[PDB]
Amino acid sequence: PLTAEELERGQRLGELLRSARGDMSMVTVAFDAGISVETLRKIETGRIATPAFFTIAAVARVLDLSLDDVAAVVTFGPVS
Amino acid sequence: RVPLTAEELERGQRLGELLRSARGDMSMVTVAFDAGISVETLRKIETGRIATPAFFTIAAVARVLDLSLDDVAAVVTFGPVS
Repeated sequence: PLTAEELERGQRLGELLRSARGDMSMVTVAFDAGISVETLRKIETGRIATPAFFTIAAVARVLDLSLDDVAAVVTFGPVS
Repeated sequence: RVPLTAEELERGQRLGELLRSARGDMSMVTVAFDAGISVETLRKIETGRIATPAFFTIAAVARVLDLSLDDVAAVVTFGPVS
């Protein structure tokens, strides 16, 4: 089973990505990243137990986010 | 079975090669221990034998290796090719 601290990070991750998407459409982000809307939806909502590195890397690219920044706040929470 | 695409396998292999080069002379056991994974997992990652490497695993290994994930992600393409 996934750990408590693992499902927390999932939620943190999804919230960060959703925020970065802002008003951009889910369809356009998914197309530019090469993933499904379903996957993107699941990630944004924290429903994926272990998201794939290349999935997060692709979304981050499209959304102009640093992966190092992403990693830091999944594992530690956002500020403040 | 869902097969990988040529592009997926190749990205996995590039990622593995980059992590292996970053490890350099450092011990696989030490890397695996500090990242919180098995040597078997690190071996498979380094040699491109994991079908879908997990974000949190790659992040942990990169941190141990003082390697920036942005620098690593830079070697690949995502999306329309064009």
